[PDB]
Amino acid sequence: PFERGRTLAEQGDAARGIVACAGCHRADGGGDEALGAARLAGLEPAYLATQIERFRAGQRSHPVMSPWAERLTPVDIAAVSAYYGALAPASNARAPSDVDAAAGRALAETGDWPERDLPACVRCHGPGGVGAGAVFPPLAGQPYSYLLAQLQAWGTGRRHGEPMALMGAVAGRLDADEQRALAAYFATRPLARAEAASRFTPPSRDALPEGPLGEMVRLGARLFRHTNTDPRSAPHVGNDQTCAGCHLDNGRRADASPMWAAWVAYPAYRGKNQRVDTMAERIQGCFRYSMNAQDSVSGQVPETNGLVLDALQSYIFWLATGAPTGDTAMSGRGYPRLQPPAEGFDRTRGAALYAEHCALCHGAEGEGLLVDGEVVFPPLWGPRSYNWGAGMHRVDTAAAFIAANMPLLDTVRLTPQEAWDVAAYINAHERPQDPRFDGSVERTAARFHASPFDLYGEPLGVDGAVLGQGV
Amino acid sequence: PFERGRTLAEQGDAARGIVACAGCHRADGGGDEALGAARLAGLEPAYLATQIERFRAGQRSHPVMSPWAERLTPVDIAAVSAYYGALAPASNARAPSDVDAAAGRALAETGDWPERDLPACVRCHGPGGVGAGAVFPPLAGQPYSYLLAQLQAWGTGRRHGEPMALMGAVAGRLDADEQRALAAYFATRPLAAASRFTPPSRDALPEGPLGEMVRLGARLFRHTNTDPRSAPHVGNDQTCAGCHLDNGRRADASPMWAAWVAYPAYRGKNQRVDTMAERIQGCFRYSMNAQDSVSGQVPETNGLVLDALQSYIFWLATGAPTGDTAMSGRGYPRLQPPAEGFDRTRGAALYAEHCALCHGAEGEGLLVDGEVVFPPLWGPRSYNWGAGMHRVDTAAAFIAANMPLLDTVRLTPQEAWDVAAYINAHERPQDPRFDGSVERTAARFHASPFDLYGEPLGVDGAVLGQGVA
Ligand code: HEC
Ligand code: HEC
Ligand code: HEC
Ligand code: HEC
Ligand code: HEC
Ligand code: HEC
Ligand code: HEC
Ligand code: HEC
Ligand SMILES: [Cl-]
Ligand SMILES: [Cl-]
Ligand SMILES: [Cl-]
Ligand SMILES: [Cl-]
Ligand SMILES: [Cl-]
Ligand SMILES: [Cl-]
Ligand SMILES: [Cl-]
Ligand SMILES: [Cl-]
Ligand SMILES: [Cl-]
Ligand SMILES: [Cl-]
Ligand SMILES: [Cl-]
Repeated sequence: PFERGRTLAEQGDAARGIVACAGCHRADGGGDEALGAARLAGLEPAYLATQIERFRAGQRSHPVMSPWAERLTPVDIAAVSAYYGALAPASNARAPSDVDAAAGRALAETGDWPERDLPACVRCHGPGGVGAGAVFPPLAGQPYSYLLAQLQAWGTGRRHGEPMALMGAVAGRLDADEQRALAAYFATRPLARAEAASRFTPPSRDALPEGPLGEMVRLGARLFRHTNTDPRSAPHVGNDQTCAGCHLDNGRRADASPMWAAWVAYPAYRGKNQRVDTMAERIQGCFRYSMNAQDSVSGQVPETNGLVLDALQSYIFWLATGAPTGDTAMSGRGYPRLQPPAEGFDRTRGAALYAEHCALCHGAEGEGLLVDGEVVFPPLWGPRSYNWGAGMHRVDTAAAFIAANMPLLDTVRLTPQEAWDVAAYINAHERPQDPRFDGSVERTAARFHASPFDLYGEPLGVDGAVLGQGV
Repeated sequence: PFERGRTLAEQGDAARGIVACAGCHRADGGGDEALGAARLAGLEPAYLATQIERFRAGQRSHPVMSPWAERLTPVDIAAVSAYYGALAPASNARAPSDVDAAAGRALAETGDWPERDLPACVRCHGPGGVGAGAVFPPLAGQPYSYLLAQLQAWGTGRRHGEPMALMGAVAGRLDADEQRALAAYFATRPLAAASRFTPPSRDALPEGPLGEMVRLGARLFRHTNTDPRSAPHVGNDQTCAGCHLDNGRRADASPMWAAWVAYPAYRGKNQRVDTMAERIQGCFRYSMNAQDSVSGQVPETNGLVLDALQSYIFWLATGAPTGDTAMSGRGYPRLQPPAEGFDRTRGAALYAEHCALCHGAEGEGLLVDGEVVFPPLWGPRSYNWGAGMHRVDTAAAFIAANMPLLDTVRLTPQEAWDVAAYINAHERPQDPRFDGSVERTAARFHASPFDLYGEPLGVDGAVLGQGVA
């Protein structure tokens, strides 16, 4: 299959009237700026084949490429897909000198949640745009002309068919200048409104504090976003999660437990441990439960006067600039609470919904996706998810998160009841044991999980075994 | 001695024309409400004698008592003072039923700094008004009639002569209703503004368990050295409230509300970003000298003491905007450095004039039943050599704005510089950063023009920074 692919890429098949693919995509698979021919080298074979079939189906049209896509046989398609997927990545990109690639960095890496509900390109396209599996292709090293053409296509409807209409929604929220900057930005990578709602605005990401405090704010922002991979916090993280995955826009997003609403609210009484909690104590709670620190290398939450807690507290403090001390009800805090359903919650409808609207990113078995060790799509159950003591294991809490925040891009927004059903499906799977586990599921259940929205201990596992055994 | 005093108290002296003192002050020395006769039992003999001489001088006048004071000889005065000071405390006080003693609790125990720059009565008269040495007499158990007459006398000029005219300034700031309430309050105790942030009133505590923590932090702040929870981490005779006046509420006396919103922060003193908890542990390390405490350690950072103090500081800061590092009132007002330097000899004069009355001739301060009334300013029970207050600029900024306690006197900046240099040119507990050499420790941690550690400005010009061993 690599042999048919090679001969089609390098020489074509004169008999069948098929030109060499390298005539336009070049010998290294690196693309061509002048023709707007894509990079093919190293792309996921399933993606290449899907794109050839998109051309054939009319979801994509290009006067140059569509005819070569129609002349392929199915066996030819699979061969060239495997050939280009086996190549070493390569790029023959060259961005224009008249376009400021730095102007795209903001959207590429942090998006625009506040004005456009728009995630960063890298939130789906992987770190630095190297791709995130077969669904989500790389942008890094694709020629400028090719990237800009696709964005122009989706923004006008001359390209469609992708899952959940995701790129139509993205392209629809960009202006022409941003399209050029984003294309130049990703073409030059290496291959390896609150006022009108009366809501708080955190400081711009350019406005860091001066001097050493600013360096710590930056570190706290990176520990928040890369909790599981940074050498300082990783030894205290026992799963494949980051703070940013449940606190969207790196802690800035109203209705996704923004950190600015939390800073001014602690110290506070918390019924979960029957105790008043500082911000540090709270952050250590998150390491204990959402980051599963017991299964970390260190086995422990981070030291309370160490650099990790100091940076995280500095970052959170900074996001809260201007907010009124002691306001425990800032608009945007936490997740919007839902009315509990009169008629319960149905994990079977939930599994249908999850397959429809979530599995694309989070996986058919909740396994999530990691790229070069970074969390792209968090695992939602199993041994690399949050553990049974984490707040997100509750049905009401996760339902409120989901209804307001998932799917990531708001082409779809679930009803409360749909959110309740999907939340009950997700949180009825095993995940790491409660750190408060006593040895007995019933006992641990009666002391720490005695709520109608907590399925720990209920007989909903495999062949009706009780939930709450771990992995 | 005590024997002449007794027979003067119990029988008088027929010959010299002296009636028995117990006829009005009673046998137990507890006073008498009907006569307005004072409690004498347990008062400091120096105070009793000073008062008798006040009558003789005309600084005090009362037609009932003045004649018995003029009939005493110097030997007699010393004798009766000795007898009444050796007696067990006692009181025959009985306050009116038509006067609400709780209306005095506020002024008695927390003052009115914000509107009248007026300290609590116990700030000078000791815990629960039981007295603070010879200068400061007890109010507890004094008859209502007696206390109110004295407060009325000072308010009209029928009593004077007390040091720095302190009680004339105090009584001048009370209305008649408050005078009755305070007298009722102390007779019934046992014998053992605009453009600036406003913290919450002391009645407006939070609901539930946070409120109990805020309460606790307020008392650790006020009683740091005696409370069982914080005392094991305090190695000197200090409290937070002593340098952070009005228990952390007073603008220009490093209020806590301006600090809550300023941390985390880079601090040049340790080259690092410090949380509020880390900042507070530093205060234990230096201002409270935790090294010479029982535990030898500062309080644990997620322990009860730190949690309570941070809850209290948080509460005081209600409403303040996060991240405002320049709230008006923060810290102490910075002084322009003197082109004339600072003169410890000038300073020692001023200290004897305006400070020793309370802080002691030798800076020793005063304690009553373990509570800090007047902090030691040097010696083994003061802040140590790493504490901010040991710096001349910092202490001068505190003094110029806040001492003497009551604003009948306010030093000029140059005076504040001079007194600060005198105070901070005395020995005190060693820097916790001491590395074995005074010269090295001075070069690494005290190389500033406003720091005298290491310089030869001590007793007979000895190098400062040797500690108290
Ligand atoms: C942030 C503004 C961006 C930019 C500049 C791009 N994307 Fe996406 N993208 C997504 C999916 C599912 C696809 C595959 C579509 C299909 O199957 O046909 C894409 C593809 C692209 C391309 C085309 C790449 C190619 O090889 O042709 C380009 C140029 C592109 N994207 C730019 C999904 C998402 C998201 C999921 C919610 C988010 C966010 C983005 N993309 C963000 C961006
Ligand atoms: C020039 C005449 C070309 C020849 C010969 C081939 N391709 Fe091509 N291809 C070309 C252009 C100009 C483009 C961009 C089209 C657009 O919509 O802008 C393409 C695109 C592809 C893609 C999609 C890439 C992606 O990132 O999604 C694939 C998978 C692709 N081409 C495969 C391909 C194969 C297998 C060829 C030989 C059979 C081939 N192309 C020839 C221009 C030209
Ligand atoms: C999902 C698995 C999460 C991950 C990973 C992290 N957090 Fe979290 N956090 C989460 C929820 C569902 C809630 C609210 C409900 C509850 O009772 O737990 C929180 C709350 C916080 C807070 C307090 C917010 C407030 O009171 O307004 C803080 C300060 C917080 N979380 C910090 C935090 C950090 C620093 C994380 C990475 C170490 C982190 N969280 C991960 C869900 C999840
Ligand atoms: C890709 C386009 C996604 C789809 C479709 C859905 N989710 Fe998602 N989710 C996605 C990302 C990138 C993240 C992390 C956010 C970040 O900034 O890094 C998430 C996060 C969650 C979480 C938080 C739990 C955790 O352990 O991190 C939950 C509970 C979650 N998502 C649920 C969820 C459901 C139920 C969906 C279908 C309705 C769904 N997601 C769609 C990316 C995508
Ligand atoms: C009734 C005729 C009395 C006799 C006999 C003595 N004292 Fe007296 N004393 C009396 C009154 C009504 C007052 C209050 C005067 C005022 O200005 O309000 C006093 C006051 C004193 C004081 C001052 C106490 C203080 O707390 O400052 C002292 C020290 C005192 N009296 C001592 C004293 C002695 C030693 C006596 C025997 C020689 C004596 N008093 C007799 C009423 C009467
Ligand atoms: C320090 C600035 C003081 C504050 C604050 C208060 N008082 Fe005071 N008081 C002070 C001194 C130095 C003296 C001694 C007077 C003397 O002649 O030496 C006093 C005395 C009193 C007395 C007289 C007691 C007696 O036995 O005669 C009373 C009744 C008194 N003080 C009341 C009082 C009240 C109610 C205060 C709070 C409002 C208060 N004092 C504060 C110094 C200081
Ligand atoms: C004098 C001997 C002090 C004692 C006892 C305590 N503190 Fe202190 N503190 C003191 C000084 C001179 C300063 C610096 C002020 C300046 O203008 O330079 C401080 C500072 C603090 C701060 C930071 C305030 C801010 O940044 O605005 C806090 C939070 C603080 N101090 C708390 C504190 C506590 C809780 C104490 C009892 C445990 C305490 N201090 C004692 C002087 C003295
Ligand atoms: C009694 C009337 C006082 C006079 C006169 C002076 N001071 Fe004072 N001082 C007094 C009290 C009760 C306190 C503690 C306040 C509290 O609310 O508990 C203080 C505090 C100081 C401090 C803080 C230092 C510390 O180690 O705690 C300093 C540096 C200080 N005072 C200096 C000072 C000087 C220089 C004075 C003469 C100008 C002076 N004080 C007069 C009570 C009294
Ligand atoms: Cl994002
Ligand atoms: Cl990939
Ligand atoms: Cl058009
Ligand atoms: Cl569109
Ligand atoms: Cl940043
Ligand atoms: Cl695991
Ligand atoms: Cl485990
Ligand atoms: Cl009288
Ligand atoms: Cl006071
Ligand atoms: Cl209080
Ligand atoms: Cl108080």
